[PDB]
Amino acid sequence: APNYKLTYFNMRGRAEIIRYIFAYLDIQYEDHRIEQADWPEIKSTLPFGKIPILEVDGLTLHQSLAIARYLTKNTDLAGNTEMEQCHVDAIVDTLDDFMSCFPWAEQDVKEQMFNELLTYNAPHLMQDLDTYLGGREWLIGNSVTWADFYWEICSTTLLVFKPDLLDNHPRLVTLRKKVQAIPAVANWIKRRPQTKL
Amino acid sequence: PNYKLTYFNMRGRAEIIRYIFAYLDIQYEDHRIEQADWPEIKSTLPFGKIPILEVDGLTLHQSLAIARYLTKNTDLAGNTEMEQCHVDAIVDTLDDFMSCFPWAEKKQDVKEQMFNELLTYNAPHLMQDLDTYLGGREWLIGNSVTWADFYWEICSTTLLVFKPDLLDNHPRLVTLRKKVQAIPAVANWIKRRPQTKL
Ligand SMILES: Cc1cc2ccccc2c(-c2ccc(C(=O)NCCN3CCOCC3)cc2)n1
Ligand SMILES: Cc1cc2ccccc2c(-c2ccc(C(=O)NCCN3CCOCC3)cc2)n1
Ligand SMILES: N[C@@H](CCC(=O)N[C@@H](CS)C(=O)NCC(=O)O)C(=O)O
Ligand SMILES: N[C@@H](CCC(=O)N[C@@H](CS)C(=O)NCC(=O)O)C(=O)O
Ligand SMILES: [Mg+2]
Repeated sequence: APNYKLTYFNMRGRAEIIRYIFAYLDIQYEDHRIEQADWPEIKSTLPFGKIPILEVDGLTLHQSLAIARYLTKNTDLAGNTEMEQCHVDAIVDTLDDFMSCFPWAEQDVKEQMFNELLTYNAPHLMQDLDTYLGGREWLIGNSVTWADFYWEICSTTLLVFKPDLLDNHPRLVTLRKKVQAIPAVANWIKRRPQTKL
Repeated sequence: PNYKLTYFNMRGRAEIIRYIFAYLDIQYEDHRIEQADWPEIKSTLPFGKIPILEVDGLTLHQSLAIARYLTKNTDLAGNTEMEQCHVDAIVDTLDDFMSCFPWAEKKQDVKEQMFNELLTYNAPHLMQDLDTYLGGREWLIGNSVTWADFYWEICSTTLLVFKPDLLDNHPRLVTLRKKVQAIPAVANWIKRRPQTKL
């Protein structure tokens, strides 16, 4: 077991997928949460100047999904075949693309853009996901993968700004319930610092 | 496998897939659609986006998910599991930046404004970071070319159209482009491919 140190803000955000993975695999790690106020001099120290980063035995990794993928390699979270891994990867990038469209670090242009994405794109993404899932218990294959984790994670944040997101998609709510019922995840959820984002 | 790649008639987000097919000498249908046909095809797609790759009657989407799938167990994948993490990380950093550009913006003044801000204010910092990350090494990750090297060349070719002086202070990054373009399979694809601006 190597020594892990995750660095991010005190929020779920882009680090949370890494945090679910560690919790599910029961891998001990240091969950380092920096203060908004300290982000300047921290940022200048990093190779690509962004967080989260994951230090592994003195080697600094970056890019939340590159890290997530690395940590789930050779686990039951990866998806069984090379094809399934493609589906896991595609679903995760689809969710990530959409979340990336929101101007998180913007103030009056921010509200317009949020509503554009939540009123136009969101229902379309929801319908596409529901169709893609259709009937299966999990998003890829017959067991849980880190794509299901990411669905639960991204949808939790989207529901903050659009509470009715899933009112007409009970099958996508069922997937959220299934992720939250995993004892390791339920346990993390109750223990993690409560944040809006 | 019978492969059919569907995208616009441009390099764009499909080009990484095209480079991989060329390097591995794999046959595929390079299906290029017009804008006028786009409404009719869009409703058929899994998430309404292109590129998609059809494989023996099954549809894959997401260019980098597909790129990664195609390079699994080939020499374009990282040599180790951690190198594969470095490859993904570099690819996503490139894609992130490229994704900030409003490529589909129908208001040309807004588009041009956002393009100018990203190219003069943001691009130089990313070019510095990539150059520092490369250092004196031959390839971005490990001892040999990976699809991250392909994606650097693909993305920088497009960025150089709009900012020709992008790599003026980064000769080692320009040498990396030249090495990728010199790989025979890539060299011939650059000659074969339809000549488009983007
Ligand atoms: C679950 C998830 C997934 C995301 C995927 C792509 C992009 C952003 C994502 C986010 C996300 C990321 C960041 C924020 C977010 O609130 N960012 C602002 C950064 N703050 C730093 C401290 O000082 C104030 C500004 C909100 C949401 N969350
Ligand atoms: C190499 C590369 C990489 C990219 C990575 C992320 C996002 C966009 C990328 C692009 C890219 C993608 C799209 C465009 C682009 O020109 N998009 C416009 C889309 N259509 C408008 C209607 O007519 C048909 C074209 C330009 C560049 N290229
Ligand atoms: N795709 C990257 C994005 C990294 C990113 O842009 N993170 C934000 C925090 S949510 C950041 O560091 N932005 C602040 C800055 O650039 O200073 C990832 O998933 O890790
Ligand atoms: N991250 C995705 C992006 C897919 C995407 O947004 N592609 C664009 C074309 S470059 C698209 O389908 N947009 C047209 C539309 O939304 O109608 C990928 O790499 O495949
Ligand atoms: Mg991405």
